[PDB]
Amino acid sequence: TESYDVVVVGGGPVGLATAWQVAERGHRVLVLERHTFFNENGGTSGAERHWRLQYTQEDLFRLTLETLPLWRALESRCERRLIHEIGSLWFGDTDVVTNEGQISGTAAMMDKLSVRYEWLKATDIERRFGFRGLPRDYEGFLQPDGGTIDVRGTLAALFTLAQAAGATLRAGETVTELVPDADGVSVTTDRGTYRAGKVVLACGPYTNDLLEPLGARLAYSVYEMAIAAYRQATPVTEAPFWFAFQQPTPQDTNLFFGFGHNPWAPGEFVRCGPDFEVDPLDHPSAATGVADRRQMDRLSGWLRDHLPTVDPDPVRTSTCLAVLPTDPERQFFLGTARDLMTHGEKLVVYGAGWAFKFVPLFGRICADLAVEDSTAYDISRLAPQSALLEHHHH
Ligand SMILES: *Cc1cc2c(cc1C)nc1c(=O)[nH]c(=O)nc-1n2C[C@H](O)[C@H](O)[C@H](O)COP(=O)(O)OP(=O)(O)OC[C@H]1O[C@@H](n2cnc3c(N)ncnc32)[C@H](O)[C@@H]1O
Ligand SMILES: O=C(O)c1ccccn1
Repeated sequence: TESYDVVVVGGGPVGLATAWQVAERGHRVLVLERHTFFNENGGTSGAERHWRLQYTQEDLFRLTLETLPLWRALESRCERRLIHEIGSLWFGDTDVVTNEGQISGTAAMMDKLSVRYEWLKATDIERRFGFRGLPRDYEGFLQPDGGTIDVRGTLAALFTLAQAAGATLRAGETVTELVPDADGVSVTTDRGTYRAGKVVLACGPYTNDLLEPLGARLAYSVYEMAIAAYRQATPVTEAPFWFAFQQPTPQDTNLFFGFGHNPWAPGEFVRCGPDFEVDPLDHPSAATGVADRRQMDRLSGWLRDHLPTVDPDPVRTSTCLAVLPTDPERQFFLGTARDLMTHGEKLVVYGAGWAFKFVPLFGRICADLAVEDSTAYDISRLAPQSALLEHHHH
């Protein structure tokens, strides 16, 4: 049984960022990853992730401002620009309400927070970005500060920095049991056992598998989402991230999005996807890894009709797992398990969120809680929510 100050369960971006921060602070940290580092079987896949500035949720705007300096520090340390301002384009029917929100409502929130944007008409959208055949009443905005994030560059940086700082990184090892006590946590994996001062759970959609035996269950839902990669057919002029807000059809939500071009890449491929209603998985093992045929056909057909800048026959289709609070009013689960079980403060939990954009911040917060039990950042609205009735003594 090896002993560490902190054991991180999960070697995705949040786990690696936490380990880098813990090790740089001079504590002994071990990261246990069930598959391989850089795997694309959890919530981290593809080459890119979006970082918009526009939100109707005040807390997301605040987190965005607090994370930016942390991205800059990371970029400096690894000698790589990781965030690229390519723009965030939201267009279509400006009043339809979707899981992404509503154009008009969001534009009012930008007006209020003093976030700049340009309002565009269908003809401007087709001219500037290459879309074709849009209904002439479609409108929307371009928030120029919207960015795209180099996912592979970020993972490489975090892995290398964590390793250089002394973190012990082990792959192909699955954590199967956690038992906190007053003096630390006992960790069992399919390869051995460990003793930790505290454990950070950054295991994507698997958090409940380790909390269940301890009498806790968090209120999050897991979704397998389809994504398709397409070859760029015509050279880009402006290729921002885009989301098409439309009225639903009787069979689907009729929503589609594209991540935009990847500046660090040769400009050969881009990725897009449908944003259709998807029922939650009962457990992550239910994921198949095969993108839903009908959704891929709908997306490819829409791109054939409306965005001829890309060859609409996908080069590759795949899936990614989203892990989100079941309550749409909540954005993230980041905190300890202090209110969920005895000695719960010894388990630091990153349990749900649409969060690649906050990876440097979340890693710092998890490191703070792992070695101090407190962070200077406000995480009051991110408290992990129990899926069970409260019957325990507090
Ligand atoms: C799927 C998805 C997510 C997404 C997105 C689009 C799609 C299709 N677009 C985003 C965007 O534009 N902007 C953004 O900020 N986020 C966006 N997301 C979400 C983002 O990708 C996720 O928030 C992020 O990937 C989460 O990272 P995290 O590090 O939390 O999790 P992970 O990569 O799933 O890694 C967890 C690791 O844990 C390992 N694991 C699991 N169980 C165990 C056990 N028992 N023992 C050891 N290791 C374990 C996994 O193997 C994994 O590597
Ligand atoms: O606004 C976002 O963050 C978003 C939406 C759909 C797909 C990817 N990113």
